[PDB]
Amino acid sequence: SMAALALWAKSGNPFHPLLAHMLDTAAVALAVLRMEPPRTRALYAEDWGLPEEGALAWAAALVGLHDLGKASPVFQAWVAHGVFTELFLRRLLKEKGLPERAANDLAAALGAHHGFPANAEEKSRARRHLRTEDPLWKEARRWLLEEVFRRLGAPLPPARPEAVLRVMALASFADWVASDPSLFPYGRDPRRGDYLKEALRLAQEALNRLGWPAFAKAQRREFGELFPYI
Repeated sequence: SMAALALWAKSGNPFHPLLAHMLDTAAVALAVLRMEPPRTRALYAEDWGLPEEGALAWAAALVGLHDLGKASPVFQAWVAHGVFTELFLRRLLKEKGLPERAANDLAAALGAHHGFPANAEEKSRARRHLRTEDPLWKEARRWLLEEVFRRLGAPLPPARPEAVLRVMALASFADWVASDPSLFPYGRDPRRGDYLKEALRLAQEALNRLGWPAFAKAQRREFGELFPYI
């Protein structure tokens, strides 16, 4: 069963499914895009040729896939998991209908080196692992991507470098926030219909806390969007 394999994959702790971490990451992305200035949100709408509401859902779902590279036996019970995320997304984003060049760039945006593509030696090592894994893993990773896109209600766009870099920086920040169990406690069940509403509430609380005077001390401006400088 590919669904069981997909749900069994863990992130960061045996009691925290990878899917829970991916949905938490998407929830932080969506919450912080809603708080960005109107100029920033209009940039996303223009980047992707979507009404603003669809553009933010698209971007949030993409960012949720940052740790999709963990959906491999290599990371469950050396090359960084982000190299796997990049290889998986090059294929998976094209199957969803994105044109080759946009898929390849977004795959690197969500990879191991903050938007710069994995090198030949990293990819050779990863592909060595991929050749000997159980084939069900390839199916499980497609299942996980479909679950996030479906949960977020993400539409496909009908990609300029700044658009890709905007997703890169957003994914770096959202994955960081969602990775802190003090903000996003382990043990929530992502099979539940109420999971995303609860993850959005936790995201709003976390963004509020990270902004408090003893944490945030200035702002980081990157590619026309803003984050707290911690």
